Amino acid sequence: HMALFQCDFFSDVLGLSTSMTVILPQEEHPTLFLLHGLSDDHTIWLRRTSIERYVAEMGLAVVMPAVHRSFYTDMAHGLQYWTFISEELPALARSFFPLATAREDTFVAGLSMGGYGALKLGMRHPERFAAAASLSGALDITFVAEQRNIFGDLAALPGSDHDLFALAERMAQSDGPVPKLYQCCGTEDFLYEDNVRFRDHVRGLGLDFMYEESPGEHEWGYWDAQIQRVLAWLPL
Amino acid sequence: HMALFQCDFFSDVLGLSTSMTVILPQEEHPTLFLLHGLSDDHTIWLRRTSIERYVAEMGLAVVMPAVHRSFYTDMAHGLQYWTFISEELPALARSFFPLATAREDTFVAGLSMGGYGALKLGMRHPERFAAAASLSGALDITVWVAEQRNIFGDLAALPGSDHDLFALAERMAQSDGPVPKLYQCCGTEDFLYEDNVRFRDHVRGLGLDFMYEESPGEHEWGYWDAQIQRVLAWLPL
Amino acid sequence: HMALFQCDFFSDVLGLSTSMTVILPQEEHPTLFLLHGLSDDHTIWLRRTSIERYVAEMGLAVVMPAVHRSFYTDMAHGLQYWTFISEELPALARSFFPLATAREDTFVAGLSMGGYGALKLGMRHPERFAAAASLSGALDITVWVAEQRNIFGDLAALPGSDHDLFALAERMAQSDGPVPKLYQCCGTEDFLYEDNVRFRDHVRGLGLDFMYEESPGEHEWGYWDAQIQRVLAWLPL
Amino acid sequence: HMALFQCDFFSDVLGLSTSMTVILPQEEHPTLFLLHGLSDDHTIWLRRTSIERYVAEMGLAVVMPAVHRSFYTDMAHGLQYWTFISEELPALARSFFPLATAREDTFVAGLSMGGYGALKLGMRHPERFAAAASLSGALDITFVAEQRNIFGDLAALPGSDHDLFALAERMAQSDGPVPKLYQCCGTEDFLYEDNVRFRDHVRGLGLDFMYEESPGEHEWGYWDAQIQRVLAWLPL
Repeated sequence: HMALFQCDFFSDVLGLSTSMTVILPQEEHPTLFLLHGLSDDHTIWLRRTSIERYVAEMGLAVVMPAVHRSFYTDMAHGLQYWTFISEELPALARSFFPLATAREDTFVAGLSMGGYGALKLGMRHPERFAAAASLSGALDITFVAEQRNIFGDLAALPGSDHDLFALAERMAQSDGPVPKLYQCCGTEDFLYEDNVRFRDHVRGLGLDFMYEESPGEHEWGYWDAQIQRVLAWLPL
Repeated sequence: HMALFQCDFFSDVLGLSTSMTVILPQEEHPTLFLLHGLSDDHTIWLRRTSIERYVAEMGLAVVMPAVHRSFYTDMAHGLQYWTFISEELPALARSFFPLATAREDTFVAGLSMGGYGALKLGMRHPERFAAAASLSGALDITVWVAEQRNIFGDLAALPGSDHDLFALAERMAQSDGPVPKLYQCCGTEDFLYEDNVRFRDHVRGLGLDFMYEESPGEHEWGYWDAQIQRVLAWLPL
Repeated sequence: HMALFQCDFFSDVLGLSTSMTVILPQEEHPTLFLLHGLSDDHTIWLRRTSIERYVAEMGLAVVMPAVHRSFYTDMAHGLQYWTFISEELPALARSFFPLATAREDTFVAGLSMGGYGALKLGMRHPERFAAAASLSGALDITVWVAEQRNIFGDLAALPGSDHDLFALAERMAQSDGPVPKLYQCCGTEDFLYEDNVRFRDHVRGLGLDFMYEESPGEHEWGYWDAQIQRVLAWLPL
Repeated sequence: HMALFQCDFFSDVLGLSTSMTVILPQEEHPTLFLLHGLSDDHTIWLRRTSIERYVAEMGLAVVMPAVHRSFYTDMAHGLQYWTFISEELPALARSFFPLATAREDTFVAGLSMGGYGALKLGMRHPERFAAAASLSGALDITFVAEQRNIFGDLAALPGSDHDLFALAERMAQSDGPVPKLYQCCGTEDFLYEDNVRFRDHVRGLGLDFMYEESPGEHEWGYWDAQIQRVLAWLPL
């Protein structure tokens, strides 16, 4: 059985009462941090997929937080959602629940915006994640007012620590352990062309990298199917 | 977009504070009452299937209540879960939410125990349901024995009783009044498969029109996640 | 009995899936929109007070939404939380639940940030609210500085603007149209006490009829739990 | 800050998916198991009192489970709610959350039916609880169909292991550590006379026992006030 937790807690980093959904195996569980997309909250994975069922025999906890429309970024005009997602949230989840801390037992995945977030986490903090997966990700954040609120000076984005293309090259230069990477996209997604460009870039860097594509749009039926393939791929 | 409601309310019939999950289309919606199985609560359909996504374009509300381990029965030793499910619960849902009341806009479906409950509702109150569907249903109800006695009372009196779907089907076969659209499915490896085949053969021999489907499967949520999509397409919506 | 609803719904104005808590009397209910403070969400009123009990005999619904750290403002750098709170949210609540629309049956109240929001609603839309109440409100809005800029834009342009409750009060004092019942309270040890005294003196000098109350207290929920009972008794219900 | 958890989990003892509400201090917390009354569920304490606020500075976790209309009893015709509340539930809560196991850090309290339940737990398992409190308790369960479903043969109740009057005498004969006991009741409660009888009985047994009464009915305003006094009395 999986136990389901709707958690209403305080974030000191955000200065905000907020929520997350956690599923735990019932008797230091390896943990998948599962990130939502643009306009989503912490409830969408549970509602629009059968994620709880898919993990049921894996001995795997899943943590599903909320980051509003932040692109997992410490916003130029907004709250500190990167510091939240990369530092405070995992700490809070580990303080509440019997979750692993070891890199080998820690994974991250997300769709769209959360695919960007997952790869950013894996590549900025390779020492914290064994695997990072993007589903139909917004993988090129280079460039309107909302984007400026998130990133600030848009012209400063290429080559920055926000730029997954540059982050991938930096991670590939590490000599320490780095996460395995997974990327998928539906071939009719508006983000498909960005995905192809990222794939062609990241696959030449000597990384442990898996790409998949098939018919699909920016749509939950596609992610319900694909998340099962991500789960099978996790180095659990 | 569908709006999701976790509802904590009081049941006068049960004398108990309890809960249900409701999903509503966002702008008198036709409503599917979607019943849980044995050991489940009002959260299982949302958790183990993508039901909210499956209904998203249908203009269909879904009401998922809890009845504990009652088999949708006014228990001989327990609470009045049949009066709750058949009378109070739909009234409460309609009082809270912009839900239809008309027979033509009212449907019920369930797995296991809830498949029994759905067909019981459809055959006891055919005037209230346009359609009733059972998925891997516990369709023959004739520590575990003690629990059955708590639910049904004298077990020897069950055959032919108003609890017995086989008897209810005989009533329906002779009815001149409204008969709901009726659906039955089961996985061929389910422990309840034999009971399902016996119920199917019974209703078919009576002339009672059912859509019957079977395919490989056990008593598990992968099968119901797939099958509920077929039930949704089949609803006379 | 009151029924409790945790509602997860989509806001088109915000472009965001979000949540609210609603309590409904169990059988077009008059409705109190009850606003949270700075750093709070839609759950705090239920958790830190006995609001559900306090309204239980009033035939009054309560809607408790979330606006993050927005000060109920269409942010210069952020989302449109004023259009959300003043337009979309009441519409959504009324679409989901059997809530009144009439001015005479519509009230708003809030603490801190939400007291500012309540009085902003009452004074910008006096035709929509029979009453507006502020509890320990942040009634003068003229890292923290950067956040204020994200909310309000050019801070130097705030005095006299449509964000400025002092200016809105001047409009109301000259209005021939409907004016809501208005309430203001604050604990005498609250950091916001001085701002509250300045707002009180301003509106009193204008002739704008407020019930004003003060007593020992800080910016904390014990005080609001006590004071919300007085606000409830004061509502023109 | 307190973090709030709505927990939907499976009970093997009950054979049932069920729920509880838990509040945790935010950074082995001592834990108060806080029991609901007749017709209540696991949500009523949070809704009708300010319990979360009252415990906010205490370093105290609160666990609020659901037992339906069972009187915290392994029912003669029903489910095993005593085995659930006394064995499975605390184990599950301790498996999910960072809660203490030590007797010295474990307390129980409840209103009505849950006051009966709390004292039954304290007196049947003195080795597990440092303190047990009843608020407007249904403290005399001696004797309709529902009562028979709960207790079975009603004539067998006097002197039984269901009978708090007898349990109190048995606990007072223990030589090992036993919980401090608290009892209160509103003077206009229908249960007042039963409470006076229990008080007069239990206060002559050499126990650590505190009684309080004041005007009140079987009503949440009274319990909102009284639970604060219980919290101050806990040997925390």
